[PDB]
Amino acid sequence: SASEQRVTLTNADKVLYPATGTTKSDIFDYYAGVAEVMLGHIAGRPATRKRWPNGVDQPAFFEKQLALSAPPWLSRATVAHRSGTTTYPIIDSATGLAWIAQQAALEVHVPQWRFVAEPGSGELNPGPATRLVFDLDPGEGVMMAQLAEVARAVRDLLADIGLVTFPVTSGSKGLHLYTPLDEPVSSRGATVLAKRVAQRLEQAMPALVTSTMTKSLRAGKVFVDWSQNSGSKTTIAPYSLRGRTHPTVAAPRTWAELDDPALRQLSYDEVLTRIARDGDLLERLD
Repeated sequence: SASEQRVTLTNADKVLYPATGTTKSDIFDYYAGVAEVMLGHIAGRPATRKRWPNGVDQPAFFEKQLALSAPPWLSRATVAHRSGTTTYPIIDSATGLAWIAQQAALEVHVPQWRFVAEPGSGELNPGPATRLVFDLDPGEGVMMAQLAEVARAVRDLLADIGLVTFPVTSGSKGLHLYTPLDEPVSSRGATVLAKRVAQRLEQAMPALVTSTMTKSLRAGKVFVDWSQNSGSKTTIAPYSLRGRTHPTVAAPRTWAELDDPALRQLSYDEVLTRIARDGDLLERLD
């Protein structure tokens, strides 16, 4: 079969997280374990990689274009940006995630739009936003209860327009909130909508929330970042590992989980246990 997808893991024993001894083999098994739940949320999207060839204590790089050296069987599609054109991989199979692991691409980042097959030729072109994302970034001195209250407030504003919101702890510091769209809208449109939500929240709790980056207004506030809805921006994918000291994950959570004052980021091993018990908390997102 000319279309047969195969990935060979090399250097299985290579440690990619020196703090914890987490190896390429660990990562390979992790992305295998999460494939079923992860794929639905990255399907149809251009996948930006961040790679750490010798692990998180060695230099890393983002990669967007799909190199010719990559497997020919990977799906791919082209985006025409201001300074040229970029052809990205679309990860849409378990073996694709095996390639991500083999690449030491600890991080997978995707935008909030999907490629759509053009009526005539079937050629893939960027289509509408399918969901909104908000990145809630806690400023200096902001506690969990404040960040949670701000998340619940975003959720409540969205609920007023009959939208449902899903939280995902970023694995870093952020809390991301995703909301699937009832009706399709351009990324430009999605960004205007998300901005309106953020500014409305800022009006409602200006002591606790900001909708702008302005850095002297950041302390003591949650920055409700609406800017990642831009079509040219990309956001860490749910279930992606993070290239951080520990192998934490962009982990879906329940709303009740956010009410825990001891809320913390989850490790890859915990995410696997959670999937086995509860399945995908983001089932309804995509």
